[PDB]
Amino acid sequence: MSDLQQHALNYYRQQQLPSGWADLFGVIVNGMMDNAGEREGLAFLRHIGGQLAERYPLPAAVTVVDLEREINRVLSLFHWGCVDLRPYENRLEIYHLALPASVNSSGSVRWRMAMAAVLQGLYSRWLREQGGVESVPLSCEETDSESTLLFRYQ
Amino acid sequence: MSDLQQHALNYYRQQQLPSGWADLFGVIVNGMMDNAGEREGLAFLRHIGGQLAERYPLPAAVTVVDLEREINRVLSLFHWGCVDLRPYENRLEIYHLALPASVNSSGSVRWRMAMAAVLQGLYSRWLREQGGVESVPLSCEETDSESTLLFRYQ
Amino acid sequence: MSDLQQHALNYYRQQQLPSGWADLFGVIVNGMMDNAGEREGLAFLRHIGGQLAERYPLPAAVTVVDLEREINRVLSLFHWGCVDLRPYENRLEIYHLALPASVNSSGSVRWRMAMAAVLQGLYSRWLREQGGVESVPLSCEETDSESTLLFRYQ
Amino acid sequence: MSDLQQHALNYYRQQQLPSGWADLFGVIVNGMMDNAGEREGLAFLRHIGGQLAERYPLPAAVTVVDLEREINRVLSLFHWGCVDLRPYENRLEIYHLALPASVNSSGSVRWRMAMAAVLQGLYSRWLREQGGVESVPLSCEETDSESTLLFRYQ
Repeated sequence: MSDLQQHALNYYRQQQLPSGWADLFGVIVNGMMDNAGEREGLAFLRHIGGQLAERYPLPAAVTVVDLEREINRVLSLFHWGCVDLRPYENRLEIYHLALPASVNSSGSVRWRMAMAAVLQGLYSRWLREQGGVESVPLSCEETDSESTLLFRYQ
Repeated sequence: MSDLQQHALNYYRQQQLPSGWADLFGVIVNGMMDNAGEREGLAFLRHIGGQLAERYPLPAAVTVVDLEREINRVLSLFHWGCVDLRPYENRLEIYHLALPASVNSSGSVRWRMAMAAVLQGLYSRWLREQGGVESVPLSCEETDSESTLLFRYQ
Repeated sequence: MSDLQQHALNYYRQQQLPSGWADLFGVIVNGMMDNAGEREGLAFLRHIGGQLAERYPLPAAVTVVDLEREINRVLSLFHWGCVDLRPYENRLEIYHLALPASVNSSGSVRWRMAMAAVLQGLYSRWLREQGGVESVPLSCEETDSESTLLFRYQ
Repeated sequence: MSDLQQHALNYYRQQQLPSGWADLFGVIVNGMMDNAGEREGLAFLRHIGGQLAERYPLPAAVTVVDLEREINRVLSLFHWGCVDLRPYENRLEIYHLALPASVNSSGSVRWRMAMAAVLQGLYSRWLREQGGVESVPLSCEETDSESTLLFRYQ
């Protein structure tokens, strides 16, 4: 690590979100969470994520590396970071890297929670349709770095 | 007119909205309008527009054309069309041109209404702060063309 | 027509070219045309267009509508306007619409000539590779509108 | 460091250059360097860099931090990395970070040399106009990291 690495990464993260639409989403989620509460907001955002997932159909793949390549292909259009797949004996581990940065210094955690909920719904629908098990959800998890999220599929 | 003009304008309007964020806003507004109703949805969207307007402060202008230039300067960053000012003896007409096109063939009117509400709130707050009258709202009006809106300030 | 149509089209054309790279290309072409002359500049730009065309391989199509769809798919990424195919008994007409606008008021014709040359080379290579005749070039032609070009394949 | 850092940085650098214009510049510089030689190509690239610098006038600053802020403001529009100023007793060091990545695996060094020349001309003109000394050029230097450059002003 060094100062130059910090400057480069900070500049890259700053150039990640486009003005106008992202701020509108931030205000919408802030207002809705202020109005209706936390649990209801999370459930609603998960439902919205599922509905958004329904619009984009992934082609039927056969191997996991096909899944990572296709998910990266779809996510590169939205500028929504990168994804890594790690298989295990009975688990699937989802690493999400380079999350869109927060837009307000006083509402970073709210934004992160909202984005995590939307992505959780998206991944849940995508994995359910491709041939997974419909009785198991995706568990969310924090990691030390701010710009990364962990997901577990059991 | 001609077919070439139609092709050019259609291609330009197609290249107007960025993928990902705009579709997310569309799903959010569709779900909220389906859930809470119409009047409450419009009121909430107007409030969101006001809050979004509060974030971007326009510099203090002195003439109407300066306001026109500043509003276009702010709107060119969002790709939210163009604006024209027409003053009168006691009225002010706001022409909004090249609105972001609809994303779904079955929800064009819903999208138009939502975008009109958000823009109405935005213009209301912007005009109120700069030195207008706080007891008069902005009246909305449709025009023959689908991509244009008329606003009246009395 | 109307004033509103002019405002909308002008704003759309203004939002067509990204800053930095396009201005760099403009300075490149102005300097090279000033240095080496006209005929050599056109020949060099045609060669560059062919070389650029070699990098992007269009999939093997079978009908003309497939060709226009593929060309539109490729050009939508560069923001290089739109293309229309018109077949005849022994001719093929290429209509190019919504050309990237000029960047300097004093060098509009130079920019248009350069862009026409590079597009002529690009289309020449694509049409030659897909199964056309290698002994016939693409003839350029000006049309009344400044933002449109005609190409003839005999 | 870790694998995740490499994935994030690689994805960010991949999303740095827009298609079409950048490839056109790459082909132009490759052809010109193949045709006219090395020294002449570098001289012409420096000249066009100065010409491009002439188009964008920096406001008259009074301190070095104003200069870094203004140069970053200008460069953020082109997506041309970031700049750091380090003053010394009689020297000035220009750190350029997050350079636009190479587009071809077989021409990375050619692209680096061309981009370095263009940036050298740009910085030379910019520093000359603002009140520097006209008899001293900017010396270029490479650093261990591929995506960073050092410039010396004596």
